[PDB]
Amino acid sequence: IHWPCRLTIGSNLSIRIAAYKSILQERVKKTWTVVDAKTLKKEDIQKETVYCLNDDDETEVLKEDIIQGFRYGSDIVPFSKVDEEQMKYKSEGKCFSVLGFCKSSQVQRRFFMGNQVLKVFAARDDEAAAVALSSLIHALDDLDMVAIVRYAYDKRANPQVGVAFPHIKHNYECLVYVQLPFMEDLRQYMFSSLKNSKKYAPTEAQLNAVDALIDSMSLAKKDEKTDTLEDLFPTTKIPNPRFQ
DNA sequence: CTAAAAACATTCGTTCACGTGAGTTCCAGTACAAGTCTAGTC
Repeated sequence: IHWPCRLTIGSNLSIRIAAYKSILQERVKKTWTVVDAKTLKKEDIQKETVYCLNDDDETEVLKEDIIQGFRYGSDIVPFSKVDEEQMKYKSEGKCFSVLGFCKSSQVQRRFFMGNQVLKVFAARDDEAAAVALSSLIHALDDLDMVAIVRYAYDKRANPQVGVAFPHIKHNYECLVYVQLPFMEDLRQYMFSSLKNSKKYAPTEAQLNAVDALIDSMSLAKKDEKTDTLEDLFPTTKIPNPRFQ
């Protein structure tokens, strides 16, 4: 299916766009139902959840008598669902706005977040939006730039910051969007250097052996006088064995 | 006949509940060492 929205570069410029999920992990659509061993029916087994206090009597409390709460460092602060909904962050949903433009070298693949990749094309049938999107894509490609944008599926969806970069092919062109991390989503860890360690420094013979191993295990071959690498093990085209 | 208002069907995102493997650390449990064993006279 297509997700329609309006790419915004300012306050008076908007381009109708449609986004599809180019890449998304595929799961099993069918689940497993618990059934009784003696008789293979799910209606003979009932699953229920109960709530009890911290007393030896195991006093039972109804669901309606339960309040949501959060921990505040050894102190419990009650926070009802209605209060949270009233005070939760609110934003205008269904937005695709361009926060800015930055050099592609400033965005690194290792920082990509999320579990999906979006492909954004022009609207269904209109030459104006197609021309505008093509102009934007070509400008970004020529200038070596990407668009830092704000993405929100709808009102409920939590807004996110992502990077959209051009993707031009001989038959089609589009914008590839991938989510970007927040400041608190980054983990700052320290790792000991390996290039300046006198105990883990490999010798010349070891380096030669590793080079020979790498040469002998190349999954890409050079074609005959055409300068076009050929993949010998294209794992991207292999179906997931779990389904089979 | 006609369009439009209502109802119905689908996909997605978010939330929550449960189950489970892995890493860290805190503590109950165990083991072991050392002291005690009555008070007095002659």
